[PDB]
Amino acid sequence: AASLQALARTAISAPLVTHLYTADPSAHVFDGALYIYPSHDLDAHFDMADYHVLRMAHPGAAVEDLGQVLHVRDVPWAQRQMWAPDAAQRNGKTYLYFPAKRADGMFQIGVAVGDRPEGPFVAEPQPIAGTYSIDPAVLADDDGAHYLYFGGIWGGQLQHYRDNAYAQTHQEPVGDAPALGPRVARLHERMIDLAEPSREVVILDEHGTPLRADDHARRFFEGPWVHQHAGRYYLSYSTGDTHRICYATSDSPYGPFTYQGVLLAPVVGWTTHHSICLFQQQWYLFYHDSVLSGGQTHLRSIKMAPLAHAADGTIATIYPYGEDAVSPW
Ligand SMILES: O[C@@H]1[C@@H](O)[C@H](O)OC[C@H]1O
Ligand SMILES: [Ca+2]
Repeated sequence: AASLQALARTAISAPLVTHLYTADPSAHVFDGALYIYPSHDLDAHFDMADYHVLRMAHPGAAVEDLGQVLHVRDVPWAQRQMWAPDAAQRNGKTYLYFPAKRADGMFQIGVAVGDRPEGPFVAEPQPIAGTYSIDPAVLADDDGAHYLYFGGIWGGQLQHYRDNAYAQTHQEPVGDAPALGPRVARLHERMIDLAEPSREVVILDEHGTPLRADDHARRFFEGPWVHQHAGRYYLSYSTGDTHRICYATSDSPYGPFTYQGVLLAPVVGWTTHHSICLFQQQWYLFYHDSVLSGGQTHLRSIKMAPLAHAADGTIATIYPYGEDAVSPW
């Protein structure tokens, strides 16, 4: 636990907050300010039960904790494990999208509605029909549509689904079979329903071939995020056991997306999760690691670092402890 100490010393970001553990940061600019919707790690395994909302009033501002806005006890369909959330706005309402586990052990995604971005949010009684697995991200397209992206394998259970239907004997593909991708569905105007069944998002390599299941350096693992820049859509995501946030580009929110490279090098703690958000004069990467907790994977803190799109559209790799650091993974 001294190799950990080198990384803390050269970390490029300090924890945005330290009075509670935070993870899975989803950043949005709502109503002139930056709101962050992270998960809330509890210091008792990932047994989170509630969400807070954080805010930066302006660039460089101190980070405000706007308090708890949703608890699993008010989510009647869910039993436990309030994981990586996201938010969207429409018609003056704010919607909090969140993955949670039913009593029978299956993850699904539910939504909660509020009249302000800081809530409080009133959760719908049933989960969103046609969703499953975890890690929602809702893209507010320039054209006025909203798209829901979701999925995570391993613990996230996506591997048990094909064409939106569960099977106990559905497993993660192996070898030369195409790796599973995240799901995408346009949202209905009423925002709490999908407008359509979800579709597979396909990630391609440099030769236009879907990433293979045995390509763990690049294949989708969990936590999709999409942002728009310079006329293209950027899909970014965690690769899980290779500990990277990678990204790919498409001219459509539906893909297919062509793999581009690594956006974030490995962080301390097993998981890595992020969002990418434009705030006034600067794009930022929001991410998390386990430095604050001394390396405990399930006790995380969110961070932010400035991100840069080059003229050719690529995004240079961000190294959370410096390019020189010995990677934690
Ligand atoms: O949603 C997150 C998930 O992607 C990860 O596997 O573990 C922590 C969760 O909050
Ligand atoms: Ca997310």
